[PDB]
Amino acid sequence: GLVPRGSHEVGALQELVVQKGWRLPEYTVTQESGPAHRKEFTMTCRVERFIEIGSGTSKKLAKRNAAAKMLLRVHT
RNA sequence: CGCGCGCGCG
RNA sequence: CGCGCGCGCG
Repeated sequence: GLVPRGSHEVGALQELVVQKGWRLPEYTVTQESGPAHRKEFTMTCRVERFIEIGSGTSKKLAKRNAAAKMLLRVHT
């Protein structure tokens, strides 16, 4: 849904996992639905033992929502 | 963030 | 004309 205004989800996760001594997350598009004029995307984020998904009206939004979810997973 | 070219839509 | 997608660049 929403990421905090002016926060950098993908870069923050990348920087966090580097400091935990983990390899960089892997992002893959794992779903696309709807017509070409109202598309929705799902990105999967994988790092260490975790797998979290994010979705959005664009791939960039989907990926940012995937990173946010992963940040929540790793920090909690 | 902004722009070009190409594609698909509406 | 927009939303999106691909490529590319600042």
